[PDB]
This record gives sequence, C-alpha cells and structure tokens, in this order.
Amino acid sequence: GSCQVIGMYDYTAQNDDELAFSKGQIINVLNKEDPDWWKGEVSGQVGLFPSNYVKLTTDMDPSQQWCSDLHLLDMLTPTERKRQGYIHELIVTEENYVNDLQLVTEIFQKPLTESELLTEKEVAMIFVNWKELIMCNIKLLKALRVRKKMSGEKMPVKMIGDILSAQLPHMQPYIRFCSCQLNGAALIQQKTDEAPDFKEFVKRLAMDPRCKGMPLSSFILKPMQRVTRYPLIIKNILENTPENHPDHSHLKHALEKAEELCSQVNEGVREKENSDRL
Repeated sequence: GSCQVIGMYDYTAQNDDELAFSKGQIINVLNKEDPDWWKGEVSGQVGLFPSNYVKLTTDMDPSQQWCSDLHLLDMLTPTERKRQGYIHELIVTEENYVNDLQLVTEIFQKPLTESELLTEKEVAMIFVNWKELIMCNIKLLKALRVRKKMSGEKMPVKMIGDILSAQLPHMQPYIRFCSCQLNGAALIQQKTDEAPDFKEFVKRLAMDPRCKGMPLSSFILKPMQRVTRYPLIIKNILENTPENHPDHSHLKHALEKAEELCSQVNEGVREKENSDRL
C-alpha cells in the first residue's frame, strides 16, 4: 500500500537499482515486499531503499508536527498527545484555509470584478458564493481562536467538539459552491482561450508571491478539499477521546454532521453533473 516515509538519515545509493535520499526527505513508498528494501519514488525516480533508514509518517507523533511547542506536552499520555496534535492540525489548517480563501478574493476576485474583462455573471460563474464561504469559516476560525485563548497561550485544549458540532450546520453554502465549481472551471478555461486580454491579466494576478505559483484553477478547488478533509481530522480527534471524556459526545455528533455535509456536497456535485446531460 502506497504511503510516505521520511528519511531519518542520509543514504547514498550503493547499487544502480537504489534510491539515494537525504535526512528529512519524504519518499513515496510503492511497495514493502522485501521487509528490508522498500520500493520508493522521489521526484518521479524509482528505486529500492533500506527500510531501516526511514520512518513512516503515520508513525510520527501528530503533536510533534502541529504543536511541538505546546506546554506540558511531554507530560501528557501518548493518547492525549495525539488528541492535541489532531486538534491543532484542525486549527492550524483552518487558519491556513481561511487565509487562502481571503487571499483568492483579494488577488483574484476583486481584481477581476474591476477588470471588466468579463461580465458580472462571468464573475459569479467562477467565484459563485465564494464570499459566503469566507463568512461561515471565519466564524468557525474565530470560535476556535477563542477556545485557544480560553485554554491558555500554548496550553492543551480540553474541548473542541462543541464548537465543531455547533459550527458545522452553517456550512450549507458549500453544497452550492462545490456543485458549481465544475462549470466555473470550464468558464475560466473558455475565457483564457477566447479572450487574450484574459489569459494575460489572470497570469499577472497569479504571480503575487503569496500564490506560491498556484493558478486560480487550483485555488478554486480548495473548498471541496476542505469539506472532505474535516471528517478525517475529526475522526482522529474522536479516536483519542475516551467515552468518559466531556468532549467525546460532541465529537461523535460533529463527526456525523461533517460526514453528511461531505455527502450532501458530493450528492450536489453528482446531481448537477448529471443534469448537464438533460
């Protein structure tokens, strides 16, 4: 089964059929036949490598990636550490996510609603209820920030499910946005093909350093990506919350609201794509 590993030491290839890598480098594992020589790939290059020189990423403590600076982290149980780790993966990636949404508007939406290089409808077709998403997610973010503040600067957070359980219901605008992003994507391509003024303008918009080289056709995919990601993170938090824990019940409720949001979103996408045959 495909998975990632990180190099725990440097390794120079000793034979032509080997994969050389550096400490800290992540390599994609293609197979683990030989329990000593994994087949890996790094940047399109495939080779065998010593399995004892590597560490599965899934075996890495999540608190070490998302909150290594948490206070008293080393005093917590191994299971509460993972719980803090996943809680912070949720909060950190949310900050990351909300800011990217904002970024799209600032450097792509507004600069296009002024470009006059396309109608008022052609802007809705691409960004649809994008602004609406920024609103319900900013609400979530603010709520998480507050809980984070309530808990103490770099202090373990005890509850999170209540906020997610409460916040997920307002995520309904995603069904609409995700359902229409398929055309919005076609639109952007049509224009960047028929309107030379367009291809150039949107090419300039995208070179803003904060885009790190990502075209608007990929930023537009983020709302869907975020919706499918939630369940995954919430389930990991739940799994590290015992049933006698005061947040357990909320987490269970939140996982559920998150899973169906994702279902509703995916149903809408399919529905909308099917109706484009009638």
